[PDB]
Amino acid sequence: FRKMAFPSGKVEGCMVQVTCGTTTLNGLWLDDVVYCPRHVICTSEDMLNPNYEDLLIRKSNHNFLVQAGNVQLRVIGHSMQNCVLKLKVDTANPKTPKYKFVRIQPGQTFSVLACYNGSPSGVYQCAMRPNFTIKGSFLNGSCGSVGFNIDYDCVSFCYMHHMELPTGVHVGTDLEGNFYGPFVDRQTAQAAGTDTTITVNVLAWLYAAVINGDRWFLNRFTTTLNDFNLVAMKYNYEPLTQDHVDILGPLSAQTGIAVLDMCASLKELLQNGMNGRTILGSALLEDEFTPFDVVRQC
Amino acid sequence: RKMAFPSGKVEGCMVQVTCGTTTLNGLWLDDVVYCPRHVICTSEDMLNPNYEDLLIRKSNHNFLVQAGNVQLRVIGHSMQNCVLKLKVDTANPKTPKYKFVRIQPGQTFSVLACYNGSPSGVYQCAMRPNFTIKGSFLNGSCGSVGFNIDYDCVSFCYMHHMELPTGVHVGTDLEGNFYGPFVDRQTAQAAGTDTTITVNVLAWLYAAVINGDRWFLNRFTTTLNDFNLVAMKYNYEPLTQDHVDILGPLSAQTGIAVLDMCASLKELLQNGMNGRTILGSALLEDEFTPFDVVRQC
Ligand SMILES: CNC(=O)[C@H]1C[C@H](n2c(-c3cncc4ccccc34)nc3cccc(C(=O)N[C@@H](C)c4ccc5ccccc5c4)c32)C1
Ligand SMILES: CNC(=O)[C@H]1C[C@H](n2c(-c3cncc4ccccc34)nc3cccc(C(=O)N[C@@H](C)c4ccc5ccccc5c4)c32)C1
Repeated sequence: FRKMAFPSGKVEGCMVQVTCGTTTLNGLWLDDVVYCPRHVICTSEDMLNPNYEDLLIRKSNHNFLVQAGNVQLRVIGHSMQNCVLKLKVDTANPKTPKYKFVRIQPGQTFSVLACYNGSPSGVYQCAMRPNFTIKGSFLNGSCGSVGFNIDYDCVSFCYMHHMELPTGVHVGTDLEGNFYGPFVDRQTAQAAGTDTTITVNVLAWLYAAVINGDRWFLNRFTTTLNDFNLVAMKYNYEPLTQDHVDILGPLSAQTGIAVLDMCASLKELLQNGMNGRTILGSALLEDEFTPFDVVRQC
Repeated sequence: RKMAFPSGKVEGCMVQVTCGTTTLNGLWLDDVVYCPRHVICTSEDMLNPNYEDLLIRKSNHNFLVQAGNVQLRVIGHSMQNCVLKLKVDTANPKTPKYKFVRIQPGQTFSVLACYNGSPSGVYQCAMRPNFTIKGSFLNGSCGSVGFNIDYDCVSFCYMHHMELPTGVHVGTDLEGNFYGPFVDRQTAQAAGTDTTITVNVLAWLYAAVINGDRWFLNRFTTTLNDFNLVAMKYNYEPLTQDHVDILGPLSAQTGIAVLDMCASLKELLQNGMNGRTILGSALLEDEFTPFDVVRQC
């Protein structure tokens, strides 16, 4: 068991560099459109109360320098969609994969291709936190890097990176430019809400531990769904819904362990800790593997 | 984060190789496909295989190689060590700049896990001091490769051959030399006792201070010999002078001397973490090299 990302090649051939004035960041080149954060047009002095419509009307196509590897792309038009800028270019990307845009829910996971100056540096896995932030690894220059899944040769783009908050977590938009969570591309006092643990993912990971041969944390108890939730919330765990229970069904069938019986085991693990032991290499309960991820990998 | 190299340059080299009823993955570079030589073996062959004799009984047509939906005609075969080299009639147009390198225990690399010639996922792994890797691999993953990248050049370092009883994984370099005292034969084999990669734990503590985790720093310093005494005691690898120099940059970037950090690790080893965490971990992480920290940070 490992945090497995998707193979990044299909996304690597879409990464470009976008420069506007003194600002350079990453863009996503699909067909004849380059997508990037609309704050590329801002000078940081603009960031307290930016009027993006007023800022954008003053720009010409040639104010945007887009470079794909060694070749310059010619911008022939531009438009704003929510908080994403769409730069129409003269050339369509011949490496455009089969793709779609998907807005994900808190708890969903995806791979991130971290990029600087249009060139990929690394790939890793992470999750939409319940507070709509992601715990990424991003440095100055990484704005415009994207997150994606690739189930069955279709790239589903779900995240574009915009900002790092004071607590060091990361926020961005879907590829239609709508922010995840209550955040805005503006220098305001916005702070992440208190984060909670993604309960349905912890349960999926415990099922993965059972598949790989550990049973030490099981017990003879069960629980009602409401009693579990009353307990779980006292540990800042997210409520478990009947939807989550249904989604865990396949893992329950494979292991012979009823979902509410695994909930009874999680209750005891939160009460007892791990007693010097580890589960799948970890001394903490892991919440960034979804039920789908466990089935994919195991 | 545990960060892998972008895998695009390698994805274009993965193919499917079938021999008899056995299917696994191959690496297609120019006009040669590389794969584990045990592809030629049946279950009964593995009890005592004579690979030279088993290979002389195969012909080119016994090897079915498929690059996606396109069949590649094998025109020759040979063994190097434990790697089979299938010469094919078409050079891979997607061959990257590459080298075959052999890595040392403690070094890390990315694994592109592959089934039926099709890349499934990518993750970061380290070569343990006992020469195993703690990967995740299912039936069909043999022939998946490990690699590093430096400025356009892919350094291939690992090809997957086997899984041991404890669930860890063993393989060869791309010249077919096994990592560790392992053989591609059906016989009793087991992972040896493993140790913690000290220089990597120190690199990860430096990454922690770069990210604002400082609670484990203290006023104390130590010497190489004092520290290696406690390292021995806790099943850590000895720290050498080369390790201290390899941590040189991080020591300046952070302005914290290596022997100053060692005094922190000493205290973490002796008294534990006291309910606290470092970079989101309740354990001391040893699968990040000093280079890995520099590259990511
Ligand atoms: C408070 N900023 C933010 O967290 C945003 C802006 C930061 N950044 C990053 C970046 C992306 N990941 C993590 C980072 C960590 C440290 C420093 C920078 C980053 N890579 C960048 C590449 C180009 C430009 C910027 C940048 O700095 N742009 C300027 C005009 C700016 C200033 C204030 C902003 C406030 C709110 C929203 C957008 C704002 C934008 C970039 C991210
Ligand atoms: C002692 N096996 C091993 O650790 C590996 C060899 C196995 N495997 C894998 C594979 C690779 N990762 C993890 C696995 C976990 C469970 C099952 C299979 C795997 N994917 C395979 C794809 C094709 C063939 C085999 C296979 O099984 N081949 C047969 C001829 C075989 C039999 C005995 C062997 C003994 C020693 C070495 C190689 C041996 C090889 C494959 C198991």
